[PDB]
Amino acid sequence: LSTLETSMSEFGVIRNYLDWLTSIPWGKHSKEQYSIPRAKKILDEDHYGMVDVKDRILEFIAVGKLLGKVDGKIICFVGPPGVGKTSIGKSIARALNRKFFRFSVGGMTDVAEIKGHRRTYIGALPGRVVQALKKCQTQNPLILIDEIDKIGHGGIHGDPSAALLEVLDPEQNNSFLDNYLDIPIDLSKVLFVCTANSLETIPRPLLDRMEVIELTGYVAEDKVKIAEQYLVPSAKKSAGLENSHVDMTEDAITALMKYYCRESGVRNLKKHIEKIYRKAALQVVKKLKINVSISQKNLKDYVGPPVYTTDRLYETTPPGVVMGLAWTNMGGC
Amino acid sequence: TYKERIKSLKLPDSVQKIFDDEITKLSTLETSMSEFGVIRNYLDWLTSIPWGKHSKEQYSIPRAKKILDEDHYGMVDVKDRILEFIAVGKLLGKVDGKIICFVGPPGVGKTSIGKSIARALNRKFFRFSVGGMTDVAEIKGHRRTYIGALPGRVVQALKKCQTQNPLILIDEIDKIGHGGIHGDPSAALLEVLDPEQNNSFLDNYLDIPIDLSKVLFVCTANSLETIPRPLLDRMEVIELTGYVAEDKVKIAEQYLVPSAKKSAGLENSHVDMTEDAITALMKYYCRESGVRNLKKHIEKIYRKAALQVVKKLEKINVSISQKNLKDYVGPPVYTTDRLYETTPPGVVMGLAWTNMGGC
Ligand SMILES: Nc1ncnc2c1ncn2[C@@H]1O[C@H](COP(=O)(O)OP(=O)(O)OP(=O)(O)O)[C@@H](O)[C@H]1O
Ligand SMILES: Nc1ncnc2c1ncn2[C@@H]1O[C@H](COP(=O)(O)OP(=O)(O)OP(=O)(O)O)[C@@H](O)[C@H]1O
Ligand SMILES: [Mg+2]
Repeated sequence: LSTLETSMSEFGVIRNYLDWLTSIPWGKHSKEQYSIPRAKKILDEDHYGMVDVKDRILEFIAVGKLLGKVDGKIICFVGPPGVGKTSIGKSIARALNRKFFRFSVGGMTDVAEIKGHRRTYIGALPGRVVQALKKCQTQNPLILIDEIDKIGHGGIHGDPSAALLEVLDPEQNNSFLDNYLDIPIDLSKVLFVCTANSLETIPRPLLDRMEVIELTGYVAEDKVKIAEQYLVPSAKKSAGLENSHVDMTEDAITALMKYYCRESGVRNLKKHIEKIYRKAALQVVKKLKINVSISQKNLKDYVGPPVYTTDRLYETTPPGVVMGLAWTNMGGC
Repeated sequence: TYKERIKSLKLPDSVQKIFDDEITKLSTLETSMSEFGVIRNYLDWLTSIPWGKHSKEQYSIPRAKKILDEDHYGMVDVKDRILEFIAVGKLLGKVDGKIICFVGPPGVGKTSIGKSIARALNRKFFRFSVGGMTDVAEIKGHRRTYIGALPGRVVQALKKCQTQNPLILIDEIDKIGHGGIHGDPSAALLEVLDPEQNNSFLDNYLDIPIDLSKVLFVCTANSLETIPRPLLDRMEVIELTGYVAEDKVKIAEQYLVPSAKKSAGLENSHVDMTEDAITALMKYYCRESGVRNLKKHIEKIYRKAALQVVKKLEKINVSISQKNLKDYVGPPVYTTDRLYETTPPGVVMGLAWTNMGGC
């Protein structure tokens, strides 16, 4: 560049390359946390009972405390929808004192979004991993691959699944070898987190490189605990409704579990609580005492009189009938 | 050229730094090569987005209710939902973009209610019809390296509205082409329609993320068994039950007859249609749940009336009553005559449900 002029495009190519090289955090790392109780606390103030993930993070901190190298593994989360397999990422990064970056891979089907293009092209840019490293301005970040199952296994003009498998190599990760940044880059410190629903879609070579943690859904008791601890206060706050007035009783939440929400996630529960407090806010606006009571006896006025209870059940079994069990998405049957 | 907008839109900090770096790059660039052209296009796309301007949120319940009720009759659920949305927005001073889906038989009015909702909420309306996509390019866009690189239709919709917090009406969700390899727009919609990921849309053409947490996404589908469970989990579905015969008659007499008469050239001048004619047309011609074929029948009747008025050039007003209805809309086609006057042994009358309705 010292012998280049702005007249020809060589100067532009070289300055773009230099800017990309100097933007990448080549040597600076993040300050790892060494306080296990502090990390446990900061993990327990956002989610209720995801015991396996919290134990994994605590073990990560403990093993990092016994060395000076912060090794980044490939943790992978699989579970039913609405179990918080994506919302944890931010809290996990906060607990690990790392910078969080989310990388959605839902519709991406070209390797140019992973490896980029050569400098020969007019508008070539590096992949999203290098851009994530540039945005974080630090090594060992927390890159959350938001959709592993929904890639399509590649069609034509690119096979992104193979490129991602090249990125997520537990041993040969120190040389990513970006196509645009044409020299190897150390990805062995980055922490990679999945967000997946079905394990039968990921190819076996890619699945073999990832440590999978099964994120089982929530039981009805865990559902009411999650509601009363995080969802009811948040839904109440998201519509004003602050000063010592309308709230949902415990029997109302129990009836909501028993008759309206039998799934594994807590998203439909969020919808029901949001609609209850939305109707309460509408009533408050229309009426301009200020206390409104919501309980079991008046719950089928807010979430709708329709319910979800049949229980099937013969009062007394005649000879020939036998009651077995079956597994369904809506709890059991 | 680009300074006035970026001054007047109050863009976030990260995009401000990106824009500053971009103009620093352009200062050393010249028109001779295509680098200047692609940079200018990138800056034009970046400046087009209404980064920090919103609309005036609705604050009056009665006027919003009257705006809603002047174009549709029976959607009490949708009107109640909009009223609750306004009430919630009033108590906070801010607004949140909720995701809502409409499901029902064709003709109930899922697509038309979107414009009325947007007008009541004082939000600019954009309708995105996505029935025929096979690729994600229309949702996430293409990288600027490619010559045929255009942002996703969400970014283009935000530019067209020229104001954030719009109402984006997604016309079809059932017709979404799932296909296989070469693209899957369903997961792209999952990314777009995530209630907590709206802050990091991260379009391909614009590497900087954009905020979609204020957009009021309104979807529309006919069935619910085709949509993937992850997509359906993040959507709030409202069922639209088909109209009853009395409801259809009221909808006709209050909105369809005046509109068809106005658009047929006989507006409030000569021709009227009796209630008995409406009831007969409902019972013998239009037994469905929607009001599309009923509207077609009324428009045909009024077109024939206009032709008769023009050619003819008795009574002062022309009546289209039940007795002379068959000479305007043809013979009845849905007569019920397969019944039994006296049921013989072995025969039992049952009931059935179809898309048309009861049987
Ligand atoms: N165990 C939990 N404790 C507290 N909140 C939870 C828990 N699981 C989920 N939530 C809450 O439920 C909501 C939805 O969670 P989220 O968006 O992370 O779902 P998900 O499991 O990642 O979804 P999907 O599989 O569809 O991608 C969030 O508000 C999240 O905080
Ligand atoms: N309640 C109503 N009041 C007045 N007009 C109505 C009402 N419901 C439906 N219509 C009219 O009936 C027609 C239905 O068209 P519209 O596109 O709104 O239906 P849709 O159910 O959304 O259609 P599709 O499923 O084919 O997309 C329109 O002309 C609309 O104005
Ligand atoms: Mg009209």
